[PDB]
Amino acid sequence: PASTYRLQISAEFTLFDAARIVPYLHRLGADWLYLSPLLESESGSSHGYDVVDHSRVDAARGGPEGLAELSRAAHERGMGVVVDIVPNHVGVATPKANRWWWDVLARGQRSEYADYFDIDWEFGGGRLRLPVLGDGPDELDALRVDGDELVYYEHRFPIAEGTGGGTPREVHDRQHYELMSWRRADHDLNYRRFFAVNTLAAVRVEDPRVFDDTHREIGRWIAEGLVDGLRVDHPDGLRAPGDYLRRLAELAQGRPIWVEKIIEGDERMPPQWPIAGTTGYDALAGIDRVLVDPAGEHPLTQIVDEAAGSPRRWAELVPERKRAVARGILNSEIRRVARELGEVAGDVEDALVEIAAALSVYRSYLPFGREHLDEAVAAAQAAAPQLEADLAAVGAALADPGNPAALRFQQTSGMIMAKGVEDNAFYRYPRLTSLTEVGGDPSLFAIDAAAFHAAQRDRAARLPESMTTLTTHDTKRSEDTRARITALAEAPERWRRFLTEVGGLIGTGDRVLENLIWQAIVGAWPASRERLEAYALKAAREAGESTDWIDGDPAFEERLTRLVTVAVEEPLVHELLERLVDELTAAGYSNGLAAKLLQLLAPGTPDVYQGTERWDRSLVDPDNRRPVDFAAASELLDRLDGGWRPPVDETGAVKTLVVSRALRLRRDRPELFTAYHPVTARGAQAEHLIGFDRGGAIALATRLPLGLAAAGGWGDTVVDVGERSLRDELTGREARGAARVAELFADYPVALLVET
Repeated sequence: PASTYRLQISAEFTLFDAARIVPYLHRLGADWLYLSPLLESESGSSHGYDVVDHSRVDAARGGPEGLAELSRAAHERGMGVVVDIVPNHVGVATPKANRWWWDVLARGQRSEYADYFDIDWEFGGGRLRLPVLGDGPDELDALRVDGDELVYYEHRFPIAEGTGGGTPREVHDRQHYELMSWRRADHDLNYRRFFAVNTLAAVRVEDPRVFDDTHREIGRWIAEGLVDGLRVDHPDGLRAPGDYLRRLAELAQGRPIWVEKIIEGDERMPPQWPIAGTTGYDALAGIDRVLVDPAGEHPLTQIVDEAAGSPRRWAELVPERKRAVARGILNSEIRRVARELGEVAGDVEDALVEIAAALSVYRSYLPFGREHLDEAVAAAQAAAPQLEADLAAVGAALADPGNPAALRFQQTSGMIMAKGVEDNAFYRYPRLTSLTEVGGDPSLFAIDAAAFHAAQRDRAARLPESMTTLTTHDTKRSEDTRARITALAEAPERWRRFLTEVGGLIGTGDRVLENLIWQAIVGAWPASRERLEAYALKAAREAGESTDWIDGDPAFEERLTRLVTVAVEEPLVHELLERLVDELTAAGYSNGLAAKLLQLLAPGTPDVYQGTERWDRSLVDPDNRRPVDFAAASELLDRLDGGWRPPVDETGAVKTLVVSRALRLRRDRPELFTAYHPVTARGAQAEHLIGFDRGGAIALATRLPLGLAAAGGWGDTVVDVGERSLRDELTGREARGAARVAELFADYPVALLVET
């Protein structure tokens, strides 16, 4: 595909609703639709990752008739369809809705589905532990019997055959499941789950029986020509992702497969994987970092370190926070690997925690990635010399793929990375929160144009079909929120002054968190009090420093809610905020356009999240899944195609112009995309030009717009565009040879030159 356009399908936006906006998406220039998970999922699921019935398309989403209509609308226009599929786990929030899980609760190990799940029956004393009770004492007094079902408030469970008797507690003691406090999931869970979400139970898709049953309807989509590609959710939780992908590629009949897989730095995936590439976070990281002014690193870091009283060091934060999740909410997983190892040493658990903390990647794929494991063991031995011998012993066992503990550990270290780093350490390291993003290393503050270009060349050389992305349903902050936040690296003294002035009026007791919160408010502005308050509570709990998800601090949380209320409604704070936003608005627009144009023309397959053809100033899930006004966007595009040339403003029309012209170009004139050459400027402001030539199309953008403005604009600066005449797709303006950047960017901070 020339591009993909991601749609959140749900009961609020069904496959039939999607089919009705297919014409608009074709008009916009989208090539393939990228659909969220479609198999039958938990009633009311807005996301579809909690599958309950693999046999059919989810009825709330339109069912098989909806998929047939959507696929027909797209294919009759020459468009394609790639579907998000979820192989690792199923939804068990409502046990009755999941007939496989219900059967295991009713029959235990005699169930035909018992080995569809990953259950440590022996650790459970022969019972499957369900962490659904409240933490209060005497909680099973609420347990009642109703027919052949045990009931705990709204939860219902099967009473095994012939186990009915007298007293709910008595009946409960003979079941193949054991209801227990939700708190016991940290250490006593005996089934594999997705991260620490107890209502998502893993399925052993490495078993061909289970692959067949969970993929039969997906396979019908391929076989009957309804879908043209697949996106694999969370392959790093699978026991054998290489074998999984090999089986899927045959099921997909050689159609493209992308994997949601987080890359650390210059890590490479196993080359044998029959995939088109990733969903694009590795691309996101390079695009954001070429727009960060590297001179901001030290000042923005000092703002955090002074607020915190001791330096926030990413080299300390990552191992510490990974250690903490491995000893806390993910300890059940750690203990299970240690049971599988046996007493290969004392302190097996402690060795595992140290090795996971030191691991530099999400996971190995042994024998691939063995070097990452060896480095982690050596690093752990340096960090915990008292454990040197145990780390040696445990590391040697973890290095053998014929060792089941080694494979379970590969299924665990990525959970520890995601929950320790992305969902915790990120929120403790806010010197520039646009860099704390899925797939990013926030200690890598900026990259220069040369490094940016090398990143693009690498993708062109090894992953030419891989996705690039700037916003997804899982990003911490959407692309235009980050675009404005990134402008803070050009004005660190102005940011320090803002925090000082606004901090003279309101505060929470956590000045480090307030820096993170104010960046989000400034980047999302304007945003409702309700959205900002919801964001602030979530970010504070992710950080876990002044409140958390388990035992929060309500007094602190109300200081946080009040800070948000004051930002929106108190005259002086509100004015200080609006003034700063005004100062940063042009720069944020410039950065947003630069990121969007560079991403859409870069090597790979650009993905476009729903609605991001206009400004998207969303925050974290669920704020980045608000409903999209396709009608408004269609009208904007209609005016652009009517010849209207917009100013750069809050309507986002200039962004719809950039997105539509770039998508259409990639889709309808693919002969213009044959190579990748950096385009560098000459003159006083040359460093502010970032651009490249794909063959017959040149992407040109601005970086560091506040510095450019302060310097007086472009001045004498020129780009040599070639001995060829080219025309700007966004303005009609022509350029040949040495073109003044002040003319190329006379209307927009961005230009799309097409050879003539």
